[PDB]
Amino acid sequence: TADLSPLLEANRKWADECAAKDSTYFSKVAGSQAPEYLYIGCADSRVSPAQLFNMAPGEVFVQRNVGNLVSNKDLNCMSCLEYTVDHLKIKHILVCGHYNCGACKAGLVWHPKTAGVTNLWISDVREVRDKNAAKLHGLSADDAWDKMVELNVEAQVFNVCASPIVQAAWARGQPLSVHGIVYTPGTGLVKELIKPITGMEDAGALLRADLKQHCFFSESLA
Amino acid sequence: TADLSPLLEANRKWADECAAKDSTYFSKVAGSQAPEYLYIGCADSRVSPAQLFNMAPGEVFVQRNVGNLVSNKDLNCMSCLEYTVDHLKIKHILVCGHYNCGACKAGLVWHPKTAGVTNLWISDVREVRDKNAAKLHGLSADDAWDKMVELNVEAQVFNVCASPIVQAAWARGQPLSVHGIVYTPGTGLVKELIKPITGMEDAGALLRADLKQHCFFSESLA
Amino acid sequence: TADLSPLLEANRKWADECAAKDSTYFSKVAGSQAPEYLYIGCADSRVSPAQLFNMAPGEVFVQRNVGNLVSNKDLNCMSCLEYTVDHLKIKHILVCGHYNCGACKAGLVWHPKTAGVTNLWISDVREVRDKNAAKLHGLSADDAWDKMVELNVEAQVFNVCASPIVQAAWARGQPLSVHGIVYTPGTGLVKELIKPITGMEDAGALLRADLKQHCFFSESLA
Amino acid sequence: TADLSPLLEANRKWADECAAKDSTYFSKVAGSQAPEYLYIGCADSRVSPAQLFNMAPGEVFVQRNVGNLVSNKDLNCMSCLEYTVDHLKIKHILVCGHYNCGACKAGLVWHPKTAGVTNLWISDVREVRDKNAAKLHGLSADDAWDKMVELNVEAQVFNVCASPIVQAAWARGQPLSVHGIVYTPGTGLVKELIKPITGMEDAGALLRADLKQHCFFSESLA
Ligand SMILES: [Zn+2]
Ligand SMILES: [Zn+2]
Ligand SMILES: [Zn+2]
Ligand SMILES: [Zn+2]
Repeated sequence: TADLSPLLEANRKWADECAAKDSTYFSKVAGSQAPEYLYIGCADSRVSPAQLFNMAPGEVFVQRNVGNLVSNKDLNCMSCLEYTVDHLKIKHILVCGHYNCGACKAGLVWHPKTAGVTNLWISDVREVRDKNAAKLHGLSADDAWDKMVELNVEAQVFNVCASPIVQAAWARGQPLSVHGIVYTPGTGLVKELIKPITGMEDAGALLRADLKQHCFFSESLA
Repeated sequence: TADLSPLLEANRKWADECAAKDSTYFSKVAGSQAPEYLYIGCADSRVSPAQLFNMAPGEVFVQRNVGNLVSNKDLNCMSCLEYTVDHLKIKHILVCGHYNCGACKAGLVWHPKTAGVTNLWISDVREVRDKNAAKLHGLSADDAWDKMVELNVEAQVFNVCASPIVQAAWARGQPLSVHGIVYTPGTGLVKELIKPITGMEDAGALLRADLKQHCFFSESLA
Repeated sequence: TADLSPLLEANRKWADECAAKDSTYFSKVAGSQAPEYLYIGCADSRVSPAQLFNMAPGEVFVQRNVGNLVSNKDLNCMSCLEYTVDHLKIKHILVCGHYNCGACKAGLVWHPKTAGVTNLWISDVREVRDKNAAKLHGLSADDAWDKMVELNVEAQVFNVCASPIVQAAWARGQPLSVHGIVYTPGTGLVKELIKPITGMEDAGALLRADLKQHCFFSESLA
Repeated sequence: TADLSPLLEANRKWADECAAKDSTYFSKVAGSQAPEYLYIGCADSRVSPAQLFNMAPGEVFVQRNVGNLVSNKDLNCMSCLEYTVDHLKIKHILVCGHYNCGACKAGLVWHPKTAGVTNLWISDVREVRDKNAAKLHGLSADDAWDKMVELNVEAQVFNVCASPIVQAAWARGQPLSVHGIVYTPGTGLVKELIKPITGMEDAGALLRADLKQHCFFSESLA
């Protein structure tokens, strides 16, 4: 019962359906790729980018990790961002959270003495949490969970915008836009939490934290 | 223009159908997930695992990084592995490489002096190449590329097998299998490179590196 | 010339003396170590902990990195912390910053777009600065630098306190203290910035961030 | 007894002795540093660089970690190397192992199912180990341990030489030399395992592995 035959038969059928309808569906992407989109999202099994957006092969380059986290000192995620931006010249970066996310739950409730690598990994969710005690405390377990997801989404858009890669791209006039969205596993629909950000002006109007003070910090000293 | 209306409209259209076909498609995965698979794959825009295996929401938990790499020392990949194995209790790990992989070509032709984070990330790929330098010795460019891909899939499978998370599940008598697969962007077809590995003895029959030696080295001293 | 003879000659001279003073200086630490201290400090060439505390061989176990930084997600620092606490059974952790620290100045004046790995590594330093933006607001260059150093020492001490290794030793009733110190390259003098922390209650009295909140957040939901 | 008074009194006395003998000992390094040496070595409490070499403040910038490891995807160690080479323009890099090293022991004998971050961290020692089964198997526990230390030293010189930083420096004609040495805790003496390496020619003559094939790999393809 460790056998893959059923699973290989599903893939075979799918590939045949696809090319029967469009002969160059796969052929036209045999030898290179040029997607317009990068998507950064959760490793959760209910949130499948290509299928929920209906995008075909060669349309969306994807990073996927527990909690949809972005950090300058994570060479895994930073690699997806640098390769898309600097070598494929993508136009749009999608940063996506989901309701009912258990990486955000563990962030609310786990004691940091918890054994294992997952507890190390979701340290980033604790940091967003600890900054928003005023939006979180004394809500129902349910209302706190949905609000944790939204805040993290906002946290990770800022991280993408404040990243060295995306900062160098905007400095050399490359058009690049960043987007904060959220998915509902219960209904399969996407909602837009934050409108499009295409540079320092949009960022300055749409994000809670101050990206400009972040980038130019000694223009606030003496 | 970075307008999202077109993408959202495609998600609308997508959700309505899936539901009209089947009323409970989404609502039954409202409040939890219990997938049976973990997929570790490449970040490239042509290899979409839920799409290419035709899997419904909540069927396959996903890690996706430049080059489908697995190291004990990468907390991003290691948490995907710990969460599925230890808490979700999955049964099958899919380790997937792909033909035409730009990460594997970078591993053959870049000089380690190249700037930027992607050059750091693919060091694992240079190490597989060096240990196997002789196998890649007189091949045409295309032939070294296809070989690199396949050698990388075998290594990554040994890495999952040798990981502390996995050695631990085996010693506890957890049922958990590991499978080396490859994908062709040009055809949409999955091929199987290494048959199922369900414990230490399959790993002895199937892998070219010695998993027993790695696990029990110190016994071969006096 | 890269000849090593001069350096080796200085080690010869050094060893002979220490031994002539005291026959068993070296031979008694031939086959094990049991130090009582762990030092986490900066990599800068002026801050040499065994020298500046005048400690003999086997007295102080050392971590040294650009900016004396501590994150749950850095396996280099975290193993120094786990090995001493869990296996060597140490009693005191020294977390040491220094005046004139180029890492702390880089954290104030670099634009996150700057190339190279040192710019990634010091993100922890930008985050301490941002949370405390107001305290650093109208200071002269020298004054913001000295403040940055001191704020960084407090943060890093909270990081060691909040780590899973340390929370775990405390819950097991292990005696283990944590101490925030600073060093002046110009004088050779150590000053003490935060008094000893020996458990949860000292941490409540001594740190400006709330360690209890961080550990038990989820209790303040309904 | 968690009290630091005795320890602060030792530092005070030391600093006074030093400046009594030489008035500018500390003063001349109050406002910057310019060391000639970087040292990369073990966090072991018996191996204290500044004291074993008799170097004063401002002479040796130091990285220290469990096992004296160097990896392109360790931002901690890679930071020490990039800062010294590119901003301070050091001339000499010292890579140092020690006999009786317990990071190298754990590498010989631990089962990789072992819980904790230290076991993740010393994965690099397993990789050097697995490549040298022919130098290691059927030696006494003691003889295998000393040989593990020597090999690792060689492993980590190669890693320094093959690093992006040191590769870019040599390409722009910066003089920089790499040195493989070993210390004996039992006798306090240093020994030279590998003679000085100042570029690709020296590396090519003195190192077991092929640095040239490593850097220029497609000049061995067709
Ligand atoms: Zn999630
Ligand atoms: Zn690929
Ligand atoms: Zn410093
Ligand atoms: Zn050691």
